[PDB]
Amino acid sequence: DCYHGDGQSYRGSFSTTVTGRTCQSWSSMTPHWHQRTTEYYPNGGLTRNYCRNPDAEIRPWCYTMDPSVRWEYCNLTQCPVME
Repeated sequence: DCYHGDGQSYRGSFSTTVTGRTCQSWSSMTPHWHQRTTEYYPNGGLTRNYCRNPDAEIRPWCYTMDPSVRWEYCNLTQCPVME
């Protein structure tokens, strides 16, 4: 799977970080409390624990299930140019 540009439009199901950690559910406040929820980002597609870029980051990211690592970029690369 892959994303385009900075990934704001990414709506795939990838959920693993660049270090192999699993993404935290956007509706959960554990292990990390945050405000990136569907209520505050109704158009961000914050579903399950899927990698997303609801803000203005460089690529899709997610809070992680490791209490010691709050958030990380996901292990996704940009889609190649359509030939």
